[PDB]
Amino acid sequence: LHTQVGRGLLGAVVNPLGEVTDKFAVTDNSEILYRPVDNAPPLYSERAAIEKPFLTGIKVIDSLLTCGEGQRMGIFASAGCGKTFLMNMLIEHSGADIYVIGLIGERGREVTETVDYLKNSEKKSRCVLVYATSDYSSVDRCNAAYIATAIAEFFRTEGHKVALFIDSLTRYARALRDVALAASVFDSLPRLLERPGKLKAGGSITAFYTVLLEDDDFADPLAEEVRSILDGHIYLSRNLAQKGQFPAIDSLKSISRVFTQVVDEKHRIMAAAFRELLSEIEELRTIIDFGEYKPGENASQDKIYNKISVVESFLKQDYRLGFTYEQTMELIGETIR
Repeated sequence: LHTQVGRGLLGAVVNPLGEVTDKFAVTDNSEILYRPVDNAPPLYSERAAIEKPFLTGIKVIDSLLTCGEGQRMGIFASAGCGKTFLMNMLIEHSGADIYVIGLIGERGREVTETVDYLKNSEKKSRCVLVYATSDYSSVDRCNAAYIATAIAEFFRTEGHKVALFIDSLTRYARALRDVALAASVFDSLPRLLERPGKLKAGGSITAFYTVLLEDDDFADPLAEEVRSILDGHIYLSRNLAQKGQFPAIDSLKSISRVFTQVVDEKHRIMAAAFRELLSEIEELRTIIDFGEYKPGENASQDKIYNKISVVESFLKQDYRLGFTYEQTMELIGETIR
């Protein structure tokens, strides 16, 4: 019912029972307090409208899928699509005050991977990790997502800009199913997913939920439902990954529904002009695969063809590099000229 919260948890790895099991960092603060894990969602009059962008340092996100402070974003991907590396980039290149990571994973390796990453991360002293392996019960796996959320909710009350990561919603929903077997999956899923947001009287929780996909990016009832509740979704396509494009974000099938609210007019114009260029490039790729493209026949197709290298270089991003908003808008400008 209750877990420990506070700045004393910064740098600590917390198990599904609320105790500190490991540390990836030591902090100056020893503040430890207790709040209930089943907190009520914010009332509608207590939430602030999402108007400020949540900068991620990833070019394709910040330019075409701009997140907002208080937004809940879904990340849809199959295995081997760089989901974890995109998570690391969001932690490493964004500018949040505090990062709270909740692993509803399976094997102890996956937990140690993030612990080893955090131990060499620059955001080390601002991160809290909550984990739940496959060895833990279905109740403990569910409580992990709740403990991580309650920890994030305290830092928001203190006024901090918090970024919450739940990996994954799929395994949380599975554990939540077996919970009800003993007695939307109940639904108890929207309760967890409507707790983030920016509060008028405090800070914000910008939440990223991962949803696992099967095969050719197949969205089972799990993925379609979650897609409807959140304020947008980033989708990592398996085919962009095998082509060597990282991050494997298919921007044409991804969206941030608060995009028009968090960027100005000149940004919106550039983003629309670039998305049209992406649509033109995909229309040429299928013409090329059909053997119907020969240079010099269509001046419009030739102009689009010579833009592929410029567009591909903008989309790709080394996971160790982060870009400012101004750099992104400057790069997106040179691409559509």
